[PDB]
Formats: sequence, C-alpha cells, structure tokens
Amino acid sequence: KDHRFGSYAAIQENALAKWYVNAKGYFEDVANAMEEANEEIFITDWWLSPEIFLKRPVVEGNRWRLDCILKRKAQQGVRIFIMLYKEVELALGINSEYTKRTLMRLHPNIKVMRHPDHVLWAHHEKLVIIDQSVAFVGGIDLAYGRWDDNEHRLTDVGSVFWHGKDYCNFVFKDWVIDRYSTPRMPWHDIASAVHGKAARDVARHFIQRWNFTKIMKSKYRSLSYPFLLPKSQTTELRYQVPGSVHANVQLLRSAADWSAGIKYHEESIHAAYVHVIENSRHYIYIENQFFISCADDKVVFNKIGDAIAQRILKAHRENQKYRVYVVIPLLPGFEGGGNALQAIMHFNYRTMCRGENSILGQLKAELGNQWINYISFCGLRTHAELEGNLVTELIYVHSKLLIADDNTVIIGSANINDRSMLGKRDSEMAVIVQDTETVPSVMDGKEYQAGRFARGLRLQCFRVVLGYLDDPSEDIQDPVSDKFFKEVWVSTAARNATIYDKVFRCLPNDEVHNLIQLRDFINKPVLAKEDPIRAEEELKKIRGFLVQFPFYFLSEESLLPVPMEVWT
Ligand SMILES: *[PH-](=O)([O-])[O-]
Repeated sequence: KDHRFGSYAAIQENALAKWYVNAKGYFEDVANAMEEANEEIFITDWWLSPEIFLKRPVVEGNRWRLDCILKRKAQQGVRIFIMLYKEVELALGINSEYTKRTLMRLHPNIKVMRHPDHVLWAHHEKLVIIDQSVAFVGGIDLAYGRWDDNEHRLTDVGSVFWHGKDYCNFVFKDWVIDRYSTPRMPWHDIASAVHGKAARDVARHFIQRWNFTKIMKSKYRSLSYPFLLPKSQTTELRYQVPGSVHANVQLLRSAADWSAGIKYHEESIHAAYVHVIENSRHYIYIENQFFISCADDKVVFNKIGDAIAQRILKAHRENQKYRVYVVIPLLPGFEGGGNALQAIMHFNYRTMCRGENSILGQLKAELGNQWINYISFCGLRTHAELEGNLVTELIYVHSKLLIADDNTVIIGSANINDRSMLGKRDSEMAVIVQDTETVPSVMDGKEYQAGRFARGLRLQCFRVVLGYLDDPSEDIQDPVSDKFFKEVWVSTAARNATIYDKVFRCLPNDEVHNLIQLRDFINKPVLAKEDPIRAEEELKKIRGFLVQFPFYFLSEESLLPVPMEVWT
C-alpha cells in the first residue's frame, strides 16, 4: 500500500511509545523485555559486544550480562536471531566473526548472520524486537562504550560501571587504553520503544532482511536457519515498557536492493525529516553525530540542510520567532586515522559555515547579521579529576534525534549525511512520533498545548545539556523566548566554552587555523596544570555540558587529502 513518506509501514494511531536519553534506562528495559520473552528475540547491530552488562552497578553476578541473558532464554526455548554488520577484512574494528562464534556457541537456538560479503555500504540500524510485540529503535548498539547515564562521568577507577573493555575513548589524539592516565569518552545517545502493531512493523523489516540474506548465502540455506514469518496482524506480550505513553507513530527506514532485496530503494527517514522541518511552527532541536548536508546535487544530495535554511528564511519573511538548536560532536570519533577525521570535519563545516552554500552562507545573503536570532551550533564537554590531575574530554554526541514544536519527534539510527539518508547506501531505521495527548505549556510566553511525549523528551534533553537535572526547571520551560534563547541557551554555550578554553586550552577551538599552529598551541602551558587551585575555582562556574561550536578550527586547511561518497 501507499503510506505516508513512502514508508514501508503505515501510521499506527494511539501506539504506546517510550523515549530514552542515554543508554542506562534503555539497556535496563531491554534486559527486562528479553527476560520476559517466550517465542522470539530479534537483534540487529552494527557492532555487538556479548559480555556487556545491561544493569549496573553489577549485582546478581552475571545474571544481567548480555550473553548470559540470551543463553538462559535460549535454554527456555526462545529462538534468538541476530544480524550483524560484516566489516571489511582490513578493519581493526567490530570483530563480527569472533562475536558470531561466541554467540552461536552459547546455545543452538541462537542463530547469527553477517552481511554483506566483500569478495560497499553497511547495515547501521540498531534494533531489539521481543515476540514481535515490543521493539526498541535507536542509535545505541549493544556494544562497548555505549552505556552511560546523565552524569557522563569521565572516571571509573573502582571499575564500578565500565568493566574492562567497556571503558573506552574513541576521540582522536594523534595530531602529530589505561584508565589511570586517560579519561573515558562519554557516550550521549537517544533511543525509543514501541509496542503492538508498530513493533510488528519493526519485525517486518527484520524478517525481510533475514529471509533475503538467508536465500542469498549458501551457509544460511540450511533448515538450521529458520525462515521467518511475520506475526499475524490479527493478534501481544506480558510486558509493557514502564513510562510509555500513547501517540501516533510510524516506522521509517533506509533500504535498497543490496540490503533488503527490494527493487526500489526507500528513503522515508529522509522524507520525514524534510517534512517535519518544513511544517515546524516554532523550533527544531537536533542532536546528531554528523551534520553533512546542503545539496549541490554533485557531491552532497540530501535536502535537510537546505530545508533548515529555508524554514528560517520563511520565519524571517513572516516576522516570526523561530529557533534552531544543533548539537553535534566537537570532533569525529573513529571506531585511516587522521585523514578520515579531517574529511568528516570538512563536510560538517561545509554544512555549517564554509561556503556561500552553507546554512550560514544562505542566511547571511538574506538575513545578513540577524542570523544569530535563529540558530545556534553546539557540542558537549565535561571535566573531572583523575588521580589528582584535572582532565577534560568531549562528550560524544552519538544521537540521531529531531524534535519539533514540542509535539513531533524522530528517533533512529540515521545520521545527517548521505550515507544514512539516501536509502541506497547504509540500511537504517527510525520512528516518527506525533503527539495526540497534550499538556498545558508555554511557547514564547503564550499559552500552548504541548505534546506529552515530545515535550517530556525535549525537557530531559535540556536538563542534561544545560545542567538542570534535579533543579527547579522554570528557566527551561519555554524553548523559544528571547529570555531562554539568549540568557540560558546561548549564554550557557558561551560561558562553558570560555571556561574550558581558559582552563584547558582544549581542541577544537577558534584560534587554531592550521596544523602547525596546533602543534605550537598544545606545547604551551595549561592553567589546569600550572595552577590547579585557580583552575578548580574557575570550573565551579561551569553549568551543564553544552559548549559553543567553534566555526574556525583548521579554517585555512583544505581538510581533504578513496571516493568522496565514503565520507558523505
Ligand atoms: P553508527 O554507529 O556508525 O552511527
């Protein structure tokens, strides 16, 4: 049938849905949903690490370690199906071959596929579906480094939260791991759960890929790899994710012949994103790992960055208040080294501010200097003391999140880049949630009926990044007023950025325009070391994690050197 946005799935009205800010709650609920499975567990991952703990701090021994959960459910008769991305032979990587063997050795009811063969793009969706009745969709893999809570801690010297290989730091530091010298990289991300017919929609995507891959590879043609069947739409599971509310939901994906055997590619995530931006009335809030857009229909093609610029110019033309918040990582992570990092920085900046085609280029040409009233670009950072020394690290924004108007959300695996959005490249999954239940709220000082689901999630985002967890939240209730935008959002991002720059002289920043200035810069003395008493006094004025994004880091470098589309 013909569905909205050309999705493979219909709008499911009054579906029960949940959101997650960071992995702590997500992994706990996944663990409890799996514990209650009776028939089927389906898992997809870009990377899966079998020994991660889903509940922490650890008690009850290995009861909540991922491999032990799967094994005891398989032992009860639950059939477990796992699809892993097959990384290049030359990748240091994801170790999918080892992980497959580990998993299938736990019990015969556990069946694992890897795809694609290389003798290309990737499978990027991160899904857990239980009994085709509860499904989790997000940006969070069941993998090392992902677990985090809203404190985004840099340290763990008792090994209370990140045992062994789970203590990771994927930030580039070779411009030219041991937990006693080096802080971890915190993992900031977003996920969701859906129930009922919506969950059956997630299952259908997983079944389509499973059966497609089964018939395409010799090794999976045997009876031992079951042919999967969708649960009849006529028919649930004795688990409801606590905290869920009813809303209109719709599954969306990126998929194509190579990834799912469909003849015409699907790019319904992309379509949904452009639609939500175009129809927003008050604000959009983006947290995303990448920010590669602004189409020249030669090297970049997706329409999101141009939709943003054009929505702002409409607000200006109608003399309307409209805000765009953009939170991305301060540096790209690597999980080619430095030339890979630089290529992604090229395209992120190309979308933001480098070129007349940039978002800022387009706004300037029509708005000149008034662009500051409409958009703010940020990353995340934090600090701590490690073994008597002040340290800082960026917080990796791994999210793939769009919120509009406190009433519409898109959560999934798709990054703002062509790889995720065009549909023909990496395979991806997202869900759009549109509120049907509203609460009395405020929007530019005016009475406003906000959506239960989207407002709750936007407020939790705000609390995390602005520093209002467990605090009176009056200052953050209105997401578009001059008072909030200037005195809370833009002020926090500038204040924290200034403090971190002064205390740590950390990269990235607006002073370092070329790689040779970088080397000299980092050899200069650092206050955090020279006068820690004073540094610690200055850091007491930090509130939240938000920091203003530096437009001019490696300004003068041509950040390009492998085809371009690998980076875009
Ligand atoms: P994904 O795990 O690369 O965004």
